[PDB]
Amino acid sequence: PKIHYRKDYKPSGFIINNVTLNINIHDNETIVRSVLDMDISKHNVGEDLVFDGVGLKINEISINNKKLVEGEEYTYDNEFLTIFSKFVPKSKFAFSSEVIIHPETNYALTGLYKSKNIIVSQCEATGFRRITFFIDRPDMMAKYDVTVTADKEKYPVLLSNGDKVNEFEIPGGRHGARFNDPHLKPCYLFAVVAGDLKHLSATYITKYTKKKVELYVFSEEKYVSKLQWALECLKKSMAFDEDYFGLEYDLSRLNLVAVSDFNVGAMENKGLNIFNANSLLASKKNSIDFSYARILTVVGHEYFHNYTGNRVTLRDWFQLTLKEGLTVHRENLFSEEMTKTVTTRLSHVDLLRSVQFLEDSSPLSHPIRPESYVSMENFYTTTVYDKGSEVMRMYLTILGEEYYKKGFDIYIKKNDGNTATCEDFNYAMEQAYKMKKADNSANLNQYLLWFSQSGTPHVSFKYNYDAEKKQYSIHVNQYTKPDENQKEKKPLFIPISVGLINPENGKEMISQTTLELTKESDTFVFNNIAVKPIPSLFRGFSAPVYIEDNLTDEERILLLKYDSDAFVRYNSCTNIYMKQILMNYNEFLKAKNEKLESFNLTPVNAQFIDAIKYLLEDPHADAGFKSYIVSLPQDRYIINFVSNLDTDVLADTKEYIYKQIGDKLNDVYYKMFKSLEAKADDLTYFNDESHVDFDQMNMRTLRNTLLSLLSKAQYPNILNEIIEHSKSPYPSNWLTSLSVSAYFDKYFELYDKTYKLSKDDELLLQEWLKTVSRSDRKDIYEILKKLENEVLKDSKNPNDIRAVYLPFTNNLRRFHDISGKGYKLIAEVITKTDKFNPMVATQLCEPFKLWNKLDTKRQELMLNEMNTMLQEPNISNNLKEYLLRLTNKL
Ligand SMILES: Cc1ccccc1NC(=O)N[C@H](CC(C)C)C(=O)NO
Ligand SMILES: [Mg+2]
Ligand SMILES: [Mg+2]
Ligand SMILES: [Mg+2]
Ligand SMILES: [Zn+2]
Repeated sequence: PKIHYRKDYKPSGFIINNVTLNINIHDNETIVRSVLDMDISKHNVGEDLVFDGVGLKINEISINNKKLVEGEEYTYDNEFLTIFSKFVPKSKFAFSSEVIIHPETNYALTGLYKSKNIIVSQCEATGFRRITFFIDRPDMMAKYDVTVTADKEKYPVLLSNGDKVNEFEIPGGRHGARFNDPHLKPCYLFAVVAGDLKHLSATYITKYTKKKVELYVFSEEKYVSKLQWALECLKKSMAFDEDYFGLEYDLSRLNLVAVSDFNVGAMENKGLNIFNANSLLASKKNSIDFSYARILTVVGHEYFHNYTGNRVTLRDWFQLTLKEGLTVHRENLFSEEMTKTVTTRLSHVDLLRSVQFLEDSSPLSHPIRPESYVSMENFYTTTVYDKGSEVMRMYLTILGEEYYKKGFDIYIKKNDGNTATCEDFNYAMEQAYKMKKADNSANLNQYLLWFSQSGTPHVSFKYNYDAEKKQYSIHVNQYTKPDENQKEKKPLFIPISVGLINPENGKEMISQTTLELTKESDTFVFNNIAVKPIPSLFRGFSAPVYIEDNLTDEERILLLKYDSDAFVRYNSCTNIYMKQILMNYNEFLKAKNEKLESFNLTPVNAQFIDAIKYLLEDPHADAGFKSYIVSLPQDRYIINFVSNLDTDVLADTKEYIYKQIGDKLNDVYYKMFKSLEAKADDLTYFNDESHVDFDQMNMRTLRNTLLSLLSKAQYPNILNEIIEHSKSPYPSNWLTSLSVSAYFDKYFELYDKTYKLSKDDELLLQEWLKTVSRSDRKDIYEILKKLENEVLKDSKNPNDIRAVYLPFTNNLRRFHDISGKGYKLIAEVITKTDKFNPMVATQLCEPFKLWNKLDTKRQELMLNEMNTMLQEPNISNNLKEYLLRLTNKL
């Protein structure tokens, strides 16, 4: 396979200054005429001029109006257009091509494609080359003049990046519109849309310069009623970037557009952000609660890219984390501000420590700045995004807000209108660090190891208290396991936010402080510590690491009850659960492997259970927080701690723990489920798509979590509650009713009731699919076949395929059926999907990432299906690279 290496970056021998496009859409073809105003750079050595261009049908090629001919002046192999150097001019020249493409048959959803009745593009990362010829790499920055033409009745709204400078009629019922985007950009930010779209709009006035900006949000007509919250979220995002970062929008208009068929969440094309409809559209009668947070985060994310990605872009794709890590960090700061709920930060931590930690202990492990790739599209990973965001957040922790803002402004201004690298960011942050330390010899050179070193550090602690001296020490060690990327791992710069809690009264003993660990080990000593404390470590999850607190369960309970920091309280609970899970898992495993007739199980700590009850009964404690403490850690977190994991033993472990706790708490759970109803399900704001009460949402989450627990338990007469819950106006509630009814004979009645409620809204039907797929049913395989035959059928919509299959792959007992039948079903889907959408097929591989963590029979089953997939003729490069890497062949 063809391998790109970070070290081999070199600037191009060519420059593309202007791009003038005419995109003429017809029913059975799209013609793209393109003039590139080009020149030779200072790096040119008289090389052949080689353009990327994939799957293009050439009508004509010329340079300075001289037609070039195949075999004589150029070659084209359906991937690269090579213009022989004799025919490449030595100063400014005009390159002209006209090609034919077919959006109507583009089911890969990259390049120019049709999504229902909308024509849309997706160019990041390598899609622009499927539209026209280009030197398709992000350092080739140019200005764009785009004309779109189409049939007027079918495609009345025509959009491209930037200012609409003309609109015109064309004979034969056609029309055109011309766009000028004044801002230099890489081709990955080009976009066009053509459709019968409806809109909402508003005018936004910028905070500092008072620029009037016209904000438009677009969808198909059926769903125009679902646009308002996105528009509100865009206004919020703009105000946030003004308020925190001092950054104003830079065009007279910003359009956001929803499309039904989209490979991921959304895309930041300049002035023309394009979204999966599931990440832009909601209404309170037709969407679950989680849609609202999802739209907030995705609108925010694309908006924040306007500076971190667009106004400052990437030198090369190895720098991906510089825009994605940084933008996710911005998106998270925004989300935390807008929701004002502690569960927001906790959700980010949960995502990292489950999926990203698994990735980082897998054969796919990479640093946030990879050293090589075959398909760049396989490095849009939770590592690059979520670990990257934690790396970007650690700068804020280290510097504090004021000096963080100073550093960020150095970066964004210095590199405006240009490309940048991860080093440029580190350099800006290092200038701020020098200022903060008031020491021009302070440096962040060690910090760069967070970009280059793969794997998750493990940080462990030992404590000592000297009562006579009132002096406390925290001894800290860090270790990162060697891997395929580095045989020797170096210590990182790890910021450890800490507090100290007095166990006798629950109060804070020090001003919070941030320990700067830079060696493999260090001892931090505190004076004037009046009694032996319990330490509150890694507050806010201050570095992306495995934490070994070396606390007793009694100490963890005291932090859970009394500490101030939500992450520490949550992590203390997580740790109590993990100790229990690992102990019961080992008990069950030994019993199974030794074929014992009788054995013991370690009970769940009774004082921990008492602590859960105390928290749940505190009417002044946070409902979202409560929902985190009654839930065991996710399976993808637990697996990071077990080698040769037997999934059936784990399922039995989790069931035992849950049942131990419910046997004590179910009456508490029931009382709370009823008491919370009035506030949870109050209809304030039910008609207001500009305002969400995230606290009330967390109350519904808690009710729905409790209802699940009580349903699994078969708590007496709970079916009555489930049936009432199905009548609630909130989709979060009535879909919960279907999930929790899995444990009762009423499940198929609720399956039909909820289907009827869901079937007339595309996105609600997809949420219904997910609810069915995740249902804890012994007959889940027969239900999946029913979904395939009755609902999914031949759909090529990635949201339908993902909705049917992904939730089911998280069913620990059933997906990992020891027959292998789960692995086989998903591998058949992956292979089917790969023949038309390789990016989605690779997404569907997710469950296999943990293969080498399983017991050896399951490892063998998964490996056999991965190798079967690899044998498939015409396997995509995306899938083949992914699977070769995952199975330790690449
Ligand atoms: C792909 C992915 C990987 C990891 C985490 C989140 C995403 N989702 C996107 O929507 N990503 C888009 C990618 C774009 C190339 C379509 C993104 O970052 N939008 O700004
Ligand atoms: Mg083609
Ligand atoms: Mg996000
Ligand atoms: Mg559809
Ligand atoms: Zn992004």
